[PDB]
Amino acid sequence: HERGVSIRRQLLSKKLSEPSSLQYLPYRDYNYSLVMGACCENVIGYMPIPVGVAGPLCLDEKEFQVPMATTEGCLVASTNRGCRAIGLGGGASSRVLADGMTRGPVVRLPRACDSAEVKAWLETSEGFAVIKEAFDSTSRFARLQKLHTSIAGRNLYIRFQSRSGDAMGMNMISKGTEKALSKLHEYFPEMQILAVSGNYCTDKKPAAINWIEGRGKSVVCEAVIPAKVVREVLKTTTEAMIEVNINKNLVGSAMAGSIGGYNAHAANIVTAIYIACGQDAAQNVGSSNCITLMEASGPTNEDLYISCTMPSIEIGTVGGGTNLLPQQACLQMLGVQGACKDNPGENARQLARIVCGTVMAGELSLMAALAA
Amino acid sequence: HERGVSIRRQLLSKKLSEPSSLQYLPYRDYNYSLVMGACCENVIGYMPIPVGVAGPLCLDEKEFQVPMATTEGCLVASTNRGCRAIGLGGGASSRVLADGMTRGPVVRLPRACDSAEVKAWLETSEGFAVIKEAFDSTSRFARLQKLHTSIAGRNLYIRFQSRSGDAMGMNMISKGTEKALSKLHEYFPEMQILAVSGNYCTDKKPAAINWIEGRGKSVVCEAVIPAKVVREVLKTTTEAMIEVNINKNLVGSAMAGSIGGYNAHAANIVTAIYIACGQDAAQNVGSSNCITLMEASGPTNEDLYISCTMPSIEIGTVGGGTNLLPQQACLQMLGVQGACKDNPGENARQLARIVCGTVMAGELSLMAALAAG
Amino acid sequence: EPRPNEECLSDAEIIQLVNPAYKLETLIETHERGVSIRRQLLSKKLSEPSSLQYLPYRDYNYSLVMGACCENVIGYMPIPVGVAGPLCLDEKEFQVPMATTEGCLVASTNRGCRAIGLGGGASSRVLADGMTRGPVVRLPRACDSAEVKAWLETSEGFAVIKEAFDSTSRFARLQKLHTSIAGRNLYIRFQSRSGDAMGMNMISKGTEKALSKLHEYFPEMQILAVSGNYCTDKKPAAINWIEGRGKSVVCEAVIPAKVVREVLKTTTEAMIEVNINKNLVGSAMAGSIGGYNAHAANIVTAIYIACGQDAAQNVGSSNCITLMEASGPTNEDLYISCTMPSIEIGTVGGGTNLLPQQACLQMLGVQGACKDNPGENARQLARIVCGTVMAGELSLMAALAAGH
Amino acid sequence: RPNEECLQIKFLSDAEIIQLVNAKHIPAYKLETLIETHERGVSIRRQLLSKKLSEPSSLQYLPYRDYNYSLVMGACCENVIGYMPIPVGVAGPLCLDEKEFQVPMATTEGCLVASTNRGCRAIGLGGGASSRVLADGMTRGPVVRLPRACDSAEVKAWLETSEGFAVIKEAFDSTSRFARLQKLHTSIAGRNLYIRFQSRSGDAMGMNMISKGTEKALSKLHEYFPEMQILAVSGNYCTDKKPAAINWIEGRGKSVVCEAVIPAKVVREVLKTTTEAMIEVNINKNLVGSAMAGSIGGYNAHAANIVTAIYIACGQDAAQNVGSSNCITLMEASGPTNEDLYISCTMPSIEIGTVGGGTNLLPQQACLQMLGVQGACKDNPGENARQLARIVCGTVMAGELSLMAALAAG
Ligand SMILES: CC[C@@H](C)C(=O)O[C@H]1CCC=C2C=C[C@H](C)[C@H](CC[C@@H](O)C[C@@H](O)CC(=O)O)[C@H]21
Ligand SMILES: CC[C@H](C)C(=O)O[C@H]1CCC=C2C=C[C@H](C)[C@H](CC[C@@H](O)C[C@@H](O)CC(=O)O)[C@H]21
Ligand SMILES: CC[C@H](C)C(=O)O[C@H]1CCC=C2C=C[C@H](C)[C@H](CC[C@@H](O)C[C@@H](O)CC(=O)O)[C@H]21
Ligand SMILES: CC[C@H](C)C(=O)O[C@H]1CCC=C2C=C[C@H](C)[C@H](CC[C@@H](O)C[C@@H](O)CC(=O)O)[C@H]21
Ligand SMILES: Nc1ncnc2c1ncn2[C@@H]1O[C@H](COP(=O)(O)OP(=O)(O)O)[C@@H](O)[C@H]1O
Ligand SMILES: Nc1ncnc2c1ncn2[C@@H]1O[C@H](COP(=O)(O)OP(=O)(O)O)[C@@H](O)[C@H]1O
Repeated sequence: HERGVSIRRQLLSKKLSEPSSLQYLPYRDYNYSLVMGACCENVIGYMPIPVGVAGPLCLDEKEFQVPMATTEGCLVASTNRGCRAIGLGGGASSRVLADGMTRGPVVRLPRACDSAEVKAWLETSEGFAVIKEAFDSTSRFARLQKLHTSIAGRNLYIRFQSRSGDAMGMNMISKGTEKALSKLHEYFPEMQILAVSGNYCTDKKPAAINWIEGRGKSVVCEAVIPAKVVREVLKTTTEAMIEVNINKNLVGSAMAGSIGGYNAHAANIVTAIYIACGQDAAQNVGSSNCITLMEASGPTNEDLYISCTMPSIEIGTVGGGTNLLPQQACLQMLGVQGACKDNPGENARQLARIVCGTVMAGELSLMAALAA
Repeated sequence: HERGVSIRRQLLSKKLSEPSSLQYLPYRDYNYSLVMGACCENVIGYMPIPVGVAGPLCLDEKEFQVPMATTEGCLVASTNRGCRAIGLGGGASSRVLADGMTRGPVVRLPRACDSAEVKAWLETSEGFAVIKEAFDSTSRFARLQKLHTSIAGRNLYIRFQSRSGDAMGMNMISKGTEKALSKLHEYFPEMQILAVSGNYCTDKKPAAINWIEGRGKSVVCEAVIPAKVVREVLKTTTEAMIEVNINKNLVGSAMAGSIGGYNAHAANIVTAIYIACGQDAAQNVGSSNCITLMEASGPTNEDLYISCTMPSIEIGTVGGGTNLLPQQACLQMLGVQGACKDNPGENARQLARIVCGTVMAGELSLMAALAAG
Repeated sequence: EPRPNEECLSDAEIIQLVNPAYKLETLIETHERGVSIRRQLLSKKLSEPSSLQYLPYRDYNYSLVMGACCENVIGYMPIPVGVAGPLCLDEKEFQVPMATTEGCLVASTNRGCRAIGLGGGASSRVLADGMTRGPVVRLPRACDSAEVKAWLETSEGFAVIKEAFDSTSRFARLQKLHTSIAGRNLYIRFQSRSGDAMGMNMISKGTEKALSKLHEYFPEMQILAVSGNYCTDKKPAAINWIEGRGKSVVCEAVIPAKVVREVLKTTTEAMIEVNINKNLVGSAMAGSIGGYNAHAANIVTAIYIACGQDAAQNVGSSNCITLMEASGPTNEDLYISCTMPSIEIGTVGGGTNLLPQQACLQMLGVQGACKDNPGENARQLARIVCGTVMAGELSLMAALAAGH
Repeated sequence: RPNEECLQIKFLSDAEIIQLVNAKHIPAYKLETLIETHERGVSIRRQLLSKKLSEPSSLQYLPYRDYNYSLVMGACCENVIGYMPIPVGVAGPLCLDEKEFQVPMATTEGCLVASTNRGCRAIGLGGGASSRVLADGMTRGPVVRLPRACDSAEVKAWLETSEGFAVIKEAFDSTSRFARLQKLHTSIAGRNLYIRFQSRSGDAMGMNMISKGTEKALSKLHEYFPEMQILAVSGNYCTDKKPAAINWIEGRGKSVVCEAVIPAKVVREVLKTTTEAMIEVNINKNLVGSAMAGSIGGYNAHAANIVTAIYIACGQDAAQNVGSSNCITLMEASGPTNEDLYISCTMPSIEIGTVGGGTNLLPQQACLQMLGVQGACKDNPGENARQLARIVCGTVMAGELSLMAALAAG
């Protein structure tokens, strides 16, 4: 494998204006067996991304050391300060509210009257039952939970929402969708399948549907930071924090015309954790959706109550980049690497809770720096 | 020193539920001098991301070999197929339509009548001059182009837009914003500066303002793919490609309630190039905004015309992750590493054009795969 | 002539005596007199005392208005009503009343109807039906609101809620619950049928009973507002576009090439190019959610005002995506469809209780309740609205394409 | 008389004219051109329509007599069969910018006027409200296409040069003494170019004037770029009568802000609640709730109710309530003990006018006169329309206050 990468590098070198540029791009002593035929093509090396650690993050009575891969200065230090504030506040609590990856194909019928007939059929328990039967027959973990349909004339967009064990689930859900569509075509032979993804999923593009209905894991996290911790650790006050949160995260985002971006920098934390843990970094587009809320709490309204709600965290602990060793090391640091053998899907849910809690730590710290 | 990283890892390991977790996380023989105190803190190692190459991408009469860092199978191969189709079609053309990073702080006055007065003041050629003077004094490259202000009662949101040479510009623009706001405060002492970023920028969150007014570089790219190339390379037809594009990228995205997501997978290409080239990957949120259009072209309407328009590519070739050697290697592969001394900003603009062109190659290929069945 | 107050009648005497204004009917002889007295009192307060000379008020039936549709009444505003049709829809022919002050709107809609008629008519289908109300409640902690969401998601939890909700009316039938969390806040979207009524009052009453029941199981729950903007009523919202509100309807027709050329004065190809670049691409560039159409709001508003609907509901009722494509053997005929997911409409209650508005509803054959099939009149009216919108879209798009 | 002898085409009976129409000799819509009296044409159309209805007497209660159709015909409506009376109520006085207004509201929604009236009372007892017009400019957003994206990029660069803009501005402004092309916002989508023209329009809402200026400006632009194709005078980039982020962010028509402080005592006595309760409802409903619903511009309780009622009463285009209703309502604890209520309403896109369209009808002018803004402001062109926009924003704030208080009360 290594020799093949060396040769490809040599061939590529002939096509560059600055062939000496490759000298600083590492490639030696790396496990390419796990990469080939699976994670990347035309490999010429690897890009090292610095990994820092923030923690301990006291979440649901457990302590986590969160790995973060980034090239942005202050991010890890800031997130670490947020964790500290949460720890001194007795820790954070989280809950997974929903779980289901989606795929939203588009099909078309000769007339809108026909597509309406198909939608009505898909809404009967009998129609759902046969579609679920076809969808689920593709893999052990593919378990269809619900369907959401929407028509545009003779076009019909069908959003399939399904469980997928500990996997992020796109390949699995796509395979299930394809067989369900084949089955639907048997019931409606005049139906033309236009695209397995008609952007109704919605995958890797901002979309109100993900914000409102959720995609992947929907999670909520919360904590109460004592007034003394707000002053001594965050170097500010509860009142200033609340004023910034409302006018930045709520009013500011509204003025900017944001759908799902009611937070300070959830995307920084999501991206850093995703890269470190072998997730699909491009999914930061929808996985970053977040609304951050803050209120005065306690005896004299001097304590800070904070919560972060993320309805569409697209994540997994098996498959894709999580198959690589360095990435598995970071997943193991968190205790969620691979399949949860006793209860499939539990490692992915735990990782989603960790992401939401670290986002909250990051929000706390940046808002405090903005307020101060 | 590297021994610092080794000790941190050792201390860290005793706190883990599986103390051998760190075994496969590499850390040795990496230049931490450029990382320490600049790109990351509490360093325990590095995460290798596979880098593949797609090309040549025939763009504006030049040929590029595009590095892509990803763990997603088929992405590089697919993008490479798109490049091939474009090359056989005579190449692609691109134009940078606008350039300016932004920062949108929020300030507040005692009353809305007062904030309305500040808005009117900032809209006069005189008021703007004073602000522009304070802003531009922070840097040679920081040149304020304009202001867009919005009121929500007594709150005033002010969007500062400025060029920044070849740097992405966040730090530069933020520093200029702070000096400009301090000057503004001299004229309106009752003004309270609530936050240097009031989410009106908008940075790293989806926002209609970035889609409509742009942020960073706004770029358009286009190409015509011959009917023979569509059939032989993309394995489909122009008519099928157009039908999928309209019903997926336009109608589908509209049904999903998308603002800026009128494309197939621009985010895949943007993220892969960003990680390879030392950009801020979290900026994929807004940098991925894209509308992909396709239509029939030629004598018999059998050729495929395609265009991708990206109004908010946040990118740079100097500063941040671009200071690291491996990342500079990828920037050098493209011929855009560092500052362009004779024409400040030209390297960053060229990188933005390359990103838009590679996104178009990726769109072509995925749409063909969707259409082909 | 006005004699002392203790002795007090004439207009001057009542006015002299007054100096509530809004309580004039509960004091004066008839309805028209209370209004007349209200106008005289008001005139004194105007920089221009004779402002009201041309605001009509006489010979109007205020009995149905007082304490039901409007307060502090000083008269009525006449809105011209025109008719467009026949609209050939689902093998029936409709004469559609349109109340507007916008020139060319009725004439243009009438031309669209003509093109549809010559094309063999239009077909429509009601895809969903259910008015909503989205209150916001709060628990002490997010962990508690998460528990409430889960309980509401159980078949037994939803059962008790539905029973309480359904107990408020015979027409009130809870179809589903969409719950959304924001920290310790819980937004609950109740969706239910409501016979032929638009349903706002009915659904609000049912929501109040349902929340009271929910409070029995979760005493720490604080009901913040019966409407937490999650409905969403009278504000643009992605939730209405994606999940629907009121009636979701689709309509379609095929216009022959000859009709496109001779009636619409354009070509199928030009019509399609304008539709894609205006209604799809243009709306996307403007950052629209639900506004993928040319002027659905013009038609919706005109029909609403004529038929006694809540005109303010045009905000969400106007959501529409208009699609056009080539059809037929030669591929030169024009296929058009309009999809409107959130038409908020009714044929009983509110403004539909007034006689002039009932006249327009009767013109369409949908006035009042449908005793044999509850909800059928409201569904028919929704189909008529969608079909008239399509007629209007056809005509405006043709004008834009041909430069008229 | 037979159809033939009826070749006298006020000398024919309604029955004879109806016979001609049924025999296909006359199109029903052209009735006004043949009949020498507007109300008679309305009368005949009603009779023709009756015979087409499943219920022939359904028009009995639709009024049509004694209405001035001369101002309507060939201007405001076609195929007229009568008029629809909408009840008009009054809310006030609205104490705004040291003036007192009696606001007419046309509606069929119970409690609306009473509620708005209560909000006005709270504002009055609080010392009144203040407002400011932040921007003014109607828009039109056509879409044109060039052969290639490289060409559309060139046209965009050209329009951005001071000299390229001057030429376009000259052509645009030549259509009216009230037209003043303030700015151009251009957006590219491949080879398509969307150009948003923005200009003042005196006291008119301005759609007609701005569309005429745009048509002239594009013709001029075509002289410089003959390869350019004008696809549609409106490419939905305006944006007119459809929800759109562009109107929310850049404004359309008049952008206005209004504010007031309601004393704790007034919140209790008039609104029957507390400042704390009202703030909790406002944040969780108008900000958080609207965010959860995926709203762009709908950060308010019921601005659309007030906008629609005033629009119908004053002869505005009611269909424009779609974008004119955009509003963000903010409430904040004010005062020595955080018990007084600060409130503000910001509406960036109020599309309104006091001349032209429905404002040409007499009953509508009566309502505009009640407010003191009817017609053109001779002394300061545009001032009447700006004053009406301020009144709308202030009445919306009164309505928001009252509904939020009712929601907070239970
Ligand atoms: C308890 C309030 C709700 C449920 C309601 O029925 O109050 C009605 C009846 C009693 C008092 C009222 C006062 C002011 C308003 C005109 C209001 C109806 C407003 C309605 O037309 C729009 C809302 O639905 C928008 C929202 O808040 O989502 C009206
Ligand atoms: C607006 C943030 C200010 C001006 C800034 O430069 O702070 C930097 C330098 C000093 C301290 C910091 C602490 C925490 C963060 C990692 C922060 C950078 C955050 C940035 O990556 C995203 C924001 O721009 C989003 C926003 O608030 O709009 C970072
Ligand atoms: C979505 C298409 C199908 C189902 C799929 O899995 O094809 C995979 C495997 C085979 C070939 C491929 C070629 C090009 C792409 C990199 C593609 C995966 C793209 C994915 O990362 C984002 C899409 O889901 C976006 C969308 O279309 O909504 C990839
Ligand atoms: C938009 C076309 C131009 C500028 C215009 O004035 O045509 C007028 C006059 C001549 C013919 C017409 C035919 C049909 C319509 C009722 C139209 C006015 C439509 C207007 O009320 C909303 C549009 O502006 C929405 C849009 O297309 O963006 C009307
Ligand atoms: N706990 C688990 N959850 C999900 N998939 C699992 C698990 N354990 C093993 N697998 C397997 O791994 C695969 C899922 O990964 P992958 O093929 O990359 O698809 P996806 O894109 O859905 O993650 C399936 O073949 C499945 O059988
Ligand atoms: N029917 C109505 N018409 C107009 N305004 C009303 C009406 N009812 C109430 N209001 C408004 O509400 C305010 C007080 O209402 P409320 O507290 O219910 O007492 P009351 O019974 O005296 O109206 C009044 O000052 C008025 O502005």
